[PDB]
Amino acid sequence: PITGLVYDQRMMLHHNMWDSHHPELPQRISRIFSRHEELRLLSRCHRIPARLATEEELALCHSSKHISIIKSSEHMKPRDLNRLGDEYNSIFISNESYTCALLAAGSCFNSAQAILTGQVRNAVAIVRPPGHHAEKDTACGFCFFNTAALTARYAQSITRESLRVLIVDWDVHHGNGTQHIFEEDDSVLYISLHRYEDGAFFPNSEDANYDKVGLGKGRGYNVNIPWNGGKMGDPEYMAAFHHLVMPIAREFAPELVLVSAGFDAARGDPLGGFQVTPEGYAHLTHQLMSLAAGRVLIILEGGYNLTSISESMSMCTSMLLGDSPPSLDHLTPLKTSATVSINNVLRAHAPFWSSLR
Ligand SMILES: O=C(NO)c1ccc(CN(Cc2cccnc2)S(=O)(=O)c2ccsc2)cc1
Ligand SMILES: [K+]
Ligand SMILES: [Zn+2]
Repeated sequence: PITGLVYDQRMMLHHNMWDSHHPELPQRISRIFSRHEELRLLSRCHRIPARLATEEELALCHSSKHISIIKSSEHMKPRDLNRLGDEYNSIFISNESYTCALLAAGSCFNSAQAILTGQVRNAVAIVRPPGHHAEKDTACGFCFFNTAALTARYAQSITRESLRVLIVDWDVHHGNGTQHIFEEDDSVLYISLHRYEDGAFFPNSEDANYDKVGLGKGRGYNVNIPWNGGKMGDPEYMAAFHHLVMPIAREFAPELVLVSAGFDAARGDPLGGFQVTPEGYAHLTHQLMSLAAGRVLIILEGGYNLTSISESMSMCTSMLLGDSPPSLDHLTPLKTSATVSINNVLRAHAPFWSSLR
């Protein structure tokens, strides 16, 4: 049982020319990698080679216009980069951004390929810029191309088109791009937990509410677990996994699990306002490992406290390597509003998943 790891320092080259202290820092990935070395986890993993995605691979999920506009930024002058970035919601661009986004995606393709060909059982991808806010036709929220969505489609392209992929998105934000890309698809089950606040939390759309269950053949294959009015943490996430994520995932019976693993719900994050602990993330990882015969790929999304993300992701890797789940801190009673959220999702998805009845 081998665990793969992909990391390339050159993904640090994407940077904010106006604000060197912008939270989506180059050192997010080097810090996570360093913590893996410090804990002696890196040598326990097989290093998967990084590579650039191709334009044809980007077209699995993105329009030709979007690909061409982002590709063009590699040769843009600063004024062009600033103006282009300001056309999107929450994007900064440098001359290295396009190449870094390609590297994040291609690293994830190689990791999925290593899993699907039986070279490794599971894997972790320490990548930036993130992906889950990127839409077919636009960039958004620090994301240029939807790495996780592209990896699901890439996996299908090297296996069979109907390969069942589960994407679990535990970044504190709703993965609007991932939801939209797969909204009419039953081959990719999208499950997101996210701070919602009745639509007031970024990305500020009611598309993230529990009543969005999918469209067309995808009805039932989009599961939004939105949190309102409360500093959620381990008790709420464990309860959501027990009552919703795991029962639905088991019924779906995925052949590959991708984790959109943002660590911005972590205790200490400057943006998320939540308190999921590193041991909490470890328990979530260990639960997902019971699916798809253990074929799990953990993909870095957001997460902005360098210490928190480094501890949290490195513990997920420890779980993938087979280590025993660490003890959790005392779990307070579920916040009353988290009970309401879980029951609302249960009511919305009981029609589609017999395991919830
Ligand atoms: O991690 C992410 N996605 O997965 C992610 C994180 C941050 C943003 C942009 N921001 C808005 C925001 C507000 C409240 C909660 N979250 C996000 S912002 O940086 O704070 C900002 C501060 C002064 S202007 C803009 C976009 C995406
Ligand atoms: K779907
Ligand atoms: Zn996020």
